[PDB]
Amino acid sequence: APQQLQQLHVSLDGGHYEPVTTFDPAKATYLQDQEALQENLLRLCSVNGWHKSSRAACSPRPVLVSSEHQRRWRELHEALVLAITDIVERWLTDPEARFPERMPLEPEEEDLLRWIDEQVPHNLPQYRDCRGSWRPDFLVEEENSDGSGPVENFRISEINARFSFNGFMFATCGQQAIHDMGICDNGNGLVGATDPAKILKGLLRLFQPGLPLHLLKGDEAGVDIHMLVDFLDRYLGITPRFIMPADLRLLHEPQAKGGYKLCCVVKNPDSCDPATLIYHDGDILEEIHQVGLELHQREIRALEPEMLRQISLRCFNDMRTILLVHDKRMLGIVRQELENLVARNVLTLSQAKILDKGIPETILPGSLDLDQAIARCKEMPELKDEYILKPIRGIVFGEDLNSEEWISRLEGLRSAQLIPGGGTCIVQRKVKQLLYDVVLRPTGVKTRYPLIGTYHSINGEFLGVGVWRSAISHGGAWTVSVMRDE
Ligand SMILES: Nc1ncnc2c1ncn2[C@@H]1O[C@H](CO)[C@@H](O)[C@H]1O
Repeated sequence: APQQLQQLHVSLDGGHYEPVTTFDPAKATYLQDQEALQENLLRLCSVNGWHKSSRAACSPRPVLVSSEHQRRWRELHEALVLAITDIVERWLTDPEARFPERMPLEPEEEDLLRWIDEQVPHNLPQYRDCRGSWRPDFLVEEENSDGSGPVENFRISEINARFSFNGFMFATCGQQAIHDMGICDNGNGLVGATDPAKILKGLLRLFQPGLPLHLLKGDEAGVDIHMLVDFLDRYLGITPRFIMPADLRLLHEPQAKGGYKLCCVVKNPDSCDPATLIYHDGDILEEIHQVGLELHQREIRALEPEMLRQISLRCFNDMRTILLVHDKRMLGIVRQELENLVARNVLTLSQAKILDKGIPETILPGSLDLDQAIARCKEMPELKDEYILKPIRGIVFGEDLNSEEWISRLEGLRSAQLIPGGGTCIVQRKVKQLLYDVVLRPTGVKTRYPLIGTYHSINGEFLGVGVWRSAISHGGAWTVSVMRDE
């Protein structure tokens, strides 16, 4: 039988580890374990950059992952990158595929994508070269393997790709802490399942640290972004400038990228090189060479169209990542494309089967799938319990609704268009998650919860499994990963 995911207790004075299912806690020291952990989490990120909430929700009891789990995650990722990259590069250039009619975006967004296609490859790369930061989330279900036993299966529920940093600094800080504490890598039979240097170095590849960095953020409060800015300040002497949409300016310029100078207002002008400043129309400006985006889709839509094109030439993530890869419907498009992706030699046959096992069944609005769904549920009302309704741009379970209201919702999804200024739903099969023995808080309360996983990609490269959750922002306990030393 394959080694399962499990949470370990690890003695901080000697390193002896034991599964939580089995550990007799009669003489545990959870409170002092918690304080040691929280001190250590201040190493890469000061109290300035942390939310005290999030630093306190961390658990010194890591999740044990196996080398099979790692091979599984890396393989799913390789197939995912290949499929989604091919789809994105084909979005408007393979018209017979009808992608914008199968997954409609807002019209000013589809205008933006079409402008971007006109810039490739001389002003913007082909998409394979600028995929940026993606962070998929996965759930864990059971599957009858051949192996004649139960094996853990990972289903990607969503790809987080409009922001570039969320999750990255938590994994970096947490893996570095349990290492500094000796939980792993210190001779007790455990090693860290993710290298924090690998993760952080991926982030550093999103931008050139030689040039000044701007971070454009509006209504979003931010979490990992402030931990990165803390680490850059204290360890590298890099100080990115946060700017808001209203701070942006354009100046006419022949000899410049896209015939304009993208600028922003400067709030702290005394601390700047006076030779970097422009006094224009009552504004004190500095120029923007590279900008990281932490904006909502509506905020992006609210930019003046020329302002929006000038951001696209200078921004990470690329607008194709933010608008296409982040959208939950793209998981539906990948499933539609599997047979076509093997016909084009984009996926091997087994890679298509890996993807089909790694993405839950997803029905898109305006699809024939959604039509046969409505028919199948009219002939089998018990079916609605097996599915859910996730929003794109608040999940809704079919077992929590009457059959009359369920066919109603589905009947309203027969067009693929988006509600003006809003979105739509996808219909996804409910994943039956495994339950795990866990001790998440220093209270010592053993419970039996599911595990929510995530992993980190930069420019298509798998960087490591991310933190385990059982959202950290809404209070959730979290931890990181170890492997047997064998
Ligand atoms: N396909 C799915 N089946 C069941 N729950 C889901 C699914 N997609 C998202 N979720 C919910 O969203 C959370 C993670 O986004 C899960 O823990 C679960 O509550």
